Amino acid sequence: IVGGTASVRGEWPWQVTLHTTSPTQRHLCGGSIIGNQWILTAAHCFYGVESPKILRVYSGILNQSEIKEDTSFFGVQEIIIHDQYKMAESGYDIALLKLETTVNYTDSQRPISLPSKGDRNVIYTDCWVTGWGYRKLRDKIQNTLQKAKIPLVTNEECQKRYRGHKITHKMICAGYREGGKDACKGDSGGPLSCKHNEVWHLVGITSWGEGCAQRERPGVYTNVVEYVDWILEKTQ
Ligand SMILES: COC1=C(c2cc(Cl)ccc2C#N)CC(=O)N([C@@H](C[C@@H]2CCCCO2)C(=O)Nc2ccc(C(=O)O)cc2)C1
Repeated sequence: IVGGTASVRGEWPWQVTLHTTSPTQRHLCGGSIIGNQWILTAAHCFYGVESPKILRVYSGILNQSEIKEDTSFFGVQEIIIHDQYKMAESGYDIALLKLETTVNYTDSQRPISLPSKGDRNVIYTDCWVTGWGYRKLRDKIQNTLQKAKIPLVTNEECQKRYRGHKITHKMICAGYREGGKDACKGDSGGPLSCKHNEVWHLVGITSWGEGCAQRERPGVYTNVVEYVDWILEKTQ
């Protein structure tokens, strides 16, 4: 996250860190708890991942340095990548992880709602991107989960900034005209969370940008509302 601030324990309880276990153990991607055995994340995360055997999902994490040999995590039973996914910038950048056991909900780990039936035309004005990603394009994964408030931009504006790409209705963009706050490397798969009527909803999944926090270059997110039927079908 560029231009963000440190989060505190319990602030973003749906946020997880997905680790790979081989050839080293490290953060791969963010994700969001959406049900008792379900993480919503980005399909791009699994490039070159041979099987679910090498994944671990850690919930209730503020600092990556909390993760030690005795830290509890969830195994991954199944990776469900959208059938149409090919490349982040071409869309369909969505995946589910089915966990090997159920998450017990606590102050530090809880699900986030999807965008609700009846809210298709809600104007979201309180949206936050979170993650352990870089603070600028050339950096490293951060220890403490970061947050930044980012305004949504229209698809029409977003398409004007990315004339080499097809910005579809299945994407949503967010950024400041003069840049300075954005997702960056290591934030992908995590949430763009928007609060409406004091309820948080998972509006986006951090997907791609051509840079981080550049002027007139909004971040591009998977538009979760356009995948609710897919998510419900896959999760039962
Ligand atoms: C290209 O745009 C991407 C991001 C992005 C998103 C927004 Cl909204 C706005 C701008 C950007 C940008 N830059 C965010 C994002 O995290 N990715 C990802 C893409 C990769 C592809 C392989 C599988 C993991 O994900 C990524 O760069 N992740 C990564 C990189 C390095 C490390 C590390 O040093 O340990 C760990 C994770 C890319």
